[PDB]
Amino acid sequence: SVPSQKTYQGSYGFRLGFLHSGTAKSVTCTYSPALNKLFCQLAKTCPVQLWVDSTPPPGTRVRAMAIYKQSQHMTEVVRRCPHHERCSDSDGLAPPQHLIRVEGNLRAEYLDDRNTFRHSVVVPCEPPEVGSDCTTIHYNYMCYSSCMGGMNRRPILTIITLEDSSGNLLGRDSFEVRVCACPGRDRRTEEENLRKK
Ligand SMILES: CCCOc1cc(C(=O)O)c(O)c(I)c1-n1cccc1
Ligand SMILES: [Zn+2]
Repeated sequence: SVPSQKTYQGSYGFRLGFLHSGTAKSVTCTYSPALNKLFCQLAKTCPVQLWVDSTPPPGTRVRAMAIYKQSQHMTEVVRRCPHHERCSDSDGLAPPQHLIRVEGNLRAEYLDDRNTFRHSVVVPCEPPEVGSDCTTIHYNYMCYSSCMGGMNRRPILTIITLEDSSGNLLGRDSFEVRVCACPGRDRRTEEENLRKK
């Protein structure tokens, strides 16, 4: 099986937002709207905004899951490579096999699906802080796209789903991710490739 990636705002008008970090050599996380693609360094903070048009009910949650973007790999579970799963960099909550972690939220829950074996991380929805119009989740990606025996240079998508208390779908959005040493340079390169095409 393969999780759906269809964008779905749903009844609450759910969608993602990203900061405008630029493409300087020093940038650690940067989002390309033209590519719908996040470029980030290993284990660095990736701020992802959640936006809604109306308030979802108490108990609504936000889940993140990675899948391979290419159809011929979509049924393979995205996991950390044989090196990183053994490097003992745990935060005490994320299983060492999980690619995606949530940073700084003790209510994050990590799921190994008993039927699909896919990994995901889910947090309770919290309303924006006073003076803010959206809520931000801080994600970390714990392997490079190039890691041998893991992603092995294959592109991935992150699927973000808004779910009710039973796990039923309320909204969905997604973005491609490249985890790399120089996200600013790679974003510039890929945007230029797109322009040349
Ligand atoms: C279910 C708890 C409340 O959830 C929200 C409420 C509001 C609001 O304006 O009332 C909001 O703007 C957002 I963004 C969320 N939200 C947090 C994560 C996903 C959606
Ligand atoms: Zn790795």
